[PDB]
Amino acid sequence: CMRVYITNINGQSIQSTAQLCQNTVTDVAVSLGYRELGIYCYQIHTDSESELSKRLDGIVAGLRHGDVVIFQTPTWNTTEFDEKLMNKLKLYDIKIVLFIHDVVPLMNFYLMDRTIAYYNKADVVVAPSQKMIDKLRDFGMNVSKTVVQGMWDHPTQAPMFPALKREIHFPGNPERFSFVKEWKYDIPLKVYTWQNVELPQNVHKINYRPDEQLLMEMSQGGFGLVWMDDKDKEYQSLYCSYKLGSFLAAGIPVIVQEGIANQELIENNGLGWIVKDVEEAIMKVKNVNEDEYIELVKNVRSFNPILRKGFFTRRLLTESVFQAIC
Amino acid sequence: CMRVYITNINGQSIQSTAQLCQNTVTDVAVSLGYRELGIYCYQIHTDSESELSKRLDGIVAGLRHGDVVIFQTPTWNTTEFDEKLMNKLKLYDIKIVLFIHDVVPLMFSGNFYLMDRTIAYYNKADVVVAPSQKMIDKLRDFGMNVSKTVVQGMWDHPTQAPMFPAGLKREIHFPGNPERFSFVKEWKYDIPLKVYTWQNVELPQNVHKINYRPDEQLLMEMSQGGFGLVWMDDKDKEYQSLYCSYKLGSFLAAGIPVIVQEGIANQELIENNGLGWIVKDVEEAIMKVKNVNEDEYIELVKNVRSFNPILRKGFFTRRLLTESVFQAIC
Amino acid sequence: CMRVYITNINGQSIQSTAQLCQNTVTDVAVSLGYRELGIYCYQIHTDSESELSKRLDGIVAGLRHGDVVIFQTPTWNTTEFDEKLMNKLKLYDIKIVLFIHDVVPLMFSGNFYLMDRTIAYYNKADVVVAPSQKMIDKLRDFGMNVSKTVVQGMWDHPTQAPMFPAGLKREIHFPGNPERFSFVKEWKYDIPLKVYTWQNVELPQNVHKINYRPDEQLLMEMSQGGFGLVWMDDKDKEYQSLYCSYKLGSFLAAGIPVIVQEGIANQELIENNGLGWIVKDVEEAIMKVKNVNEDEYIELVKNVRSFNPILRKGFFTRRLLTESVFQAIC
Amino acid sequence: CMRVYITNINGQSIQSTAQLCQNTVTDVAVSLGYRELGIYCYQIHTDSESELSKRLDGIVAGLRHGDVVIFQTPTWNTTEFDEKLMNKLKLYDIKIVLFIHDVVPLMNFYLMDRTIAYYNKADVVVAPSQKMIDKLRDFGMNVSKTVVQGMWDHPTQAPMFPALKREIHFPGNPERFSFVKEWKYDIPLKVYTWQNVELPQNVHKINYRPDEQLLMEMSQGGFGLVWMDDKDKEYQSLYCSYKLGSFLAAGIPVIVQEGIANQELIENNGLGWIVKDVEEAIMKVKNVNEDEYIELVKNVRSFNPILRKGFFTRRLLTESVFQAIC
Ligand SMILES: O=c1ccn([C@@H]2O[C@H](COP(=O)(O)OP(=O)(O)O)[C@@H](O)[C@H]2O)c(=O)[nH]1
Ligand SMILES: O=c1ccn([C@@H]2O[C@H](COP(=O)(O)OP(=O)(O)O)[C@@H](O)[C@H]2O)c(=O)[nH]1
Ligand SMILES: O=c1ccn([C@@H]2O[C@H](COP(=O)(O)OP(=O)(O)O)[C@@H](O)[C@H]2O)c(=O)[nH]1
Ligand SMILES: O=c1ccn([C@@H]2O[C@H](COP(=O)(O)OP(=O)(O)O)[C@@H](O)[C@H]2O)c(=O)[nH]1
Ligand SMILES: [Cl-]
Ligand SMILES: [Cl-]
Repeated sequence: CMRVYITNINGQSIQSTAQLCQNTVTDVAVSLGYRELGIYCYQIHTDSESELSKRLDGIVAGLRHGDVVIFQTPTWNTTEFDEKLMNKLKLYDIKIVLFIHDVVPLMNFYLMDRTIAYYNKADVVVAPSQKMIDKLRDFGMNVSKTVVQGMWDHPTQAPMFPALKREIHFPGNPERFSFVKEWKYDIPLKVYTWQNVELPQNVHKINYRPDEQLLMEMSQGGFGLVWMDDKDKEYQSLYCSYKLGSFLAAGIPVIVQEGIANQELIENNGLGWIVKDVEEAIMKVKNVNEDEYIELVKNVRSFNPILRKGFFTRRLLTESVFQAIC
Repeated sequence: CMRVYITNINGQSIQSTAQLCQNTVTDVAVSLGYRELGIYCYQIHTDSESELSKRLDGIVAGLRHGDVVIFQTPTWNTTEFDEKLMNKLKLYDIKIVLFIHDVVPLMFSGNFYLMDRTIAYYNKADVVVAPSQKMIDKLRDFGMNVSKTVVQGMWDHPTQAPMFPAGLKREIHFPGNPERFSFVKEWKYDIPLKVYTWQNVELPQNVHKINYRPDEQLLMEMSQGGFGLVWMDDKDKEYQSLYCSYKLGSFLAAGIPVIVQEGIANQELIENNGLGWIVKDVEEAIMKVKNVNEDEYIELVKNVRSFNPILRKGFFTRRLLTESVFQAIC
Repeated sequence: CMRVYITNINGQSIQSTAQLCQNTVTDVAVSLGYRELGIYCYQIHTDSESELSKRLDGIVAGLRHGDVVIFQTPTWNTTEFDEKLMNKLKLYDIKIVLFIHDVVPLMFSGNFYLMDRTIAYYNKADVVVAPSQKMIDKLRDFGMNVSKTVVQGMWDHPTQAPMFPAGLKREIHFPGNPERFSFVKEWKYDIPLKVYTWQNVELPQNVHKINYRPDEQLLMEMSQGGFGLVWMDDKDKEYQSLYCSYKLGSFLAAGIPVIVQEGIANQELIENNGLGWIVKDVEEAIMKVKNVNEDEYIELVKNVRSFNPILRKGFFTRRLLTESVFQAIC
Repeated sequence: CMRVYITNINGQSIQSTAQLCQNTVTDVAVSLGYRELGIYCYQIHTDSESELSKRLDGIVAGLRHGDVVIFQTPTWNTTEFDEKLMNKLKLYDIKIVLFIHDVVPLMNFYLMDRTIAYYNKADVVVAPSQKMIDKLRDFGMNVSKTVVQGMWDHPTQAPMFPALKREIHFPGNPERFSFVKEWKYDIPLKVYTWQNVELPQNVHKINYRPDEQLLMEMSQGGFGLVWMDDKDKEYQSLYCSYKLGSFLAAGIPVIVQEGIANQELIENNGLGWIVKDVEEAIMKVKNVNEDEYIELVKNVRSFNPILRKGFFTRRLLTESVFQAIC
């Protein structure tokens, strides 16, 4: 009697997006009848080899031959923890779905070989984009069955207010996104962060809050910006942005940089604009009229029940398990 | 706040496979949080037009703009009912998934005149789930223009029925009705054919007529060994290359290998998963059953029971129910 | 193979609390694997008798002997509709749970003549879920003879709305309609009353009229502090000792303490869980709000937010939906 | 955001009824959206104190303050494991429901004090019967909120055949039930066991099989016997018999010894007979006519959807969590 299990981290800061994504996916999994394998984030060097082995035995205690396990990677307990977890799993007669949230060596490059080595033990890989799959294959990943995630969902019941404020929201940490501290354009940029830092003139810093609260606020109008530093441009063209799903779930259109992964989703669903640089974005906002905006808003709100009800996640969770067996 | 609803027939004989299929899908759908729109099977001519309209209003009472509806077709209340239900649904600001269980104009040649009306209501859907890519291509030839399609691939068979060890019994199981499958009435081979049917008729010498039994009992009995035969009459060969067989799923869920004819829709599922034999004709199937050895049979059985959790947990159905709704929203 | 179904109204104004309640229960029921029987709110006089009969046939199309049905009453299609629905259900070999949301003959004195007809259809159920033990005792006085009863106790309020820190604001929240709650139009106290209503009317000097907002927004706003008032007009004092207040659940789910009148049904829930104050009259409530200190308020808020996961996860409802079905089967 | 967790053992023999009951309860819990804390049955003496501590940390890794945990006891890892698990749980700001499957010291009496000590750390206790609650209170249990289980469910889709064979079924191990090896009555007793033992004349031993298979067989008619040895009579008047639920789920009436816990369920629902001794039972079967049997069968099949759909378990799982908070 096959039971599907999914790993899920615990113990990170409430402000950790990594943990938010894993927990949200697990909430959806549980609603599909899948079972959680909880993982606490701690300092692995404090375990002896036998203590770590038995801690892992505690985590996997409920597993049986014939099950399927979805490994949400990474655990953020370091590569050693991820390798040793995958080793335990491979002791069972089960199929393993590797669900990639991040590829840390592409964000520590030297750890790529060890990472690829444990990736290859999986039966199916779910990756953010076809470009990321292709990239991993160039580094030796040879898992034959793959599934593309496409987009993060954003389950929520936040009310959507009627939507054209010529301003831009950016719910991201300025320490990770340096372009923030360099903002110089006259259109307002609202930075939602827990960071105790002062920023440029037209940047209006706002304190970190509940997601639900953010979404109501944003649904009133304007534009959502998805953007990365020059340092991270290579990774941005591979990953799925969590803030993208958040803008769309709020019910407003987005502005994303050309090259961002899965851009055809934005294009084919008319969810906003794909632009070359911030200058072109600032232009689009200053220049867009009301009827154009109304059109974009309608597209976004026609599309976003997928995000708000968790369907990107339901489909990858179902298709990956299916592929693992068939 | 989107809800997903799915239509589901009721009121047919217990032995009706059409209803078994819809009900099984609906049970899976409900486990996914989808809601049932129950439809009773009755004689539509007994309603005045306003009575039919208000009966349908009763069926769709819980629907709201912004929902998604999965219409399992046909309802078996006749094409007229199917058309009128789709009309009622299209009055709502919803997306519609058309889940094809059968296509009436293709099942029988004399009913081909219904094709235009069928295509016309089909074309009102946003997504079409069809048994096979070939069925999709054939429907497009007759004018279906729905841009989003999903291939079902195989019927599931959700169950927890125990599987007994499968012995190599040189016998063939066929839980189908002899009135629909004329080849059973002509069986002339020296391999026993076990026919499970409610039909009160005597059958050829080498056919063992077994009385209709509940699906769970059938599964348990079949799991004990032998082979499952999926086969159609000469009149039905075209549909065979198009449809998904329900008994195919049943054999596999029971844990025994199957025998099917070359050209059957979705045959690569059988090949790629090592689930049985694809044969040219009945004569070839008889030769394989007579000539298979114990090791080869153990292997087939291993492949089937390695594969069948997908069926017993309803994953062909979970994946189509999830993907079609996704595609419907875009 | 038993399925459990539950009726659920549709078609009322978004601001209709009756529909909010039924829908909220149904969402919980669906999470438990129960199936919806949708009912649309309409003008019953527009159906001929055969049309109404067949509309109902549409609503119950999916039902089978051996199911259990939970009838949330009233449908608000009038007593006549409620009686006819119960008649249709009693044609099936099923068990029926009657889930009382309101009792029309008790809400208004002039409608007391409806009591006999109401009791007569109530008596067709196998189990009755009622807001309070007092309501059960009162109904038995008017002839209800159903042997199995379940006490609801409190409305849940399933939600994930964020709770802001609750500041001690010396202000009282009342998300109710001034047309139904005349006391709001007479407010003369120096503590501000925040009234959330779609009603286009000006209100007394110390009443802050706030426009109707979606429940999630209301919850978030109320969580910021103050007190929630549950109160009825003099004409409604008898019903108060009988019913469950929906806004009571809303205040608690928002994470603020409440103020209620002595004698309100199920008042021990408030007392035993330290959720607010039970007062003699409005004057006493004003005195408490003026005189409460920060520490005492922090304590109340701690008690409320310790208790409210039961509400936000819908456990009063899960327990009545589970226990009533159990009792129905015996 | 409160999440309900439930413990569940793994690693016992497929023939272990203890594990069957825990797994069945957990399957129902999962359908209610509760989450499993898997526990593997192993030899505790092989762990050092720190290894056991971290194994337990692995088991409870997903827990958070504000959750509710249902502890199905015992784990069968020995009392030390149960005590130390309860200790871990008490480090969290959670409510604990203790769901008693067995009380091992009443089945090792000397371990009662330690057992009662860890029981008392729970917020709510679910016990098989009010008599068991009263008994535990006489040994010092002072948990204020209690819930009575009443009966084991028996979720199943086994077909029920039409039901009057004057024979008696007993799906129980003769090593535990010695009265089996002493059977001497002329009415057939069918013993379903994996035990490789030969038995008296009118005892027809049958090999252990899938439950689903057993139930179809039994639904054809006759009577189900629930009975205990003289050694176990005191415990029988406290516990919930699993085989009782099995007979009823099959769709035939039962014969139980006077004094068995929760006997009013049998009486009030007309599910069979409560008798003084085997002699009276043998009499009832020999003497019952068809119309009486038809009546009993109808009662049983009117009642058994509760068992077959898991409602005794759904109600205790829901009511205990409710009581834990209110
Ligand atoms: O005040 C805030 C600001 C941020 N966020 C959440 O944090 C996310 C952004 O985190 P991150 O930058 O790490 O996501 P990324 O787009 O890089 O994947 C947003 O989508 C929000 O959902 C929030 O809940 N409250
Ligand atoms: O004794 C029986 C015989 C048949 N069936 C059911 O009927 C199905 C076959 O029906 P049908 O021939 O109409 O299906 P098809 O394979 O043609 O799609 C089997 O798989 C069983 O599920 C059954 O339950 N009991
Ligand atoms: O702006 C508003 C005002 C009211 N309500 C809802 O209406 C309920 C109160 O309705 P009613 O007075 O009819 O309920 P009662 O307490 O009398 O049962 C509140 O709890 C809210 O759920 C709302 O959603 N938004
Ligand atoms: O061949 C068999 C015999 C036993 N059982 C199961 O084992 C249970 C009896 O186990 P046990 O005696 O330990 O239960 P108890 O009544 O003592 O609680 C029965 O109810 C059956 O469900 C089974 O599945 N197959
Ligand atoms: Cl992190
Ligand atoms: Cl044991």
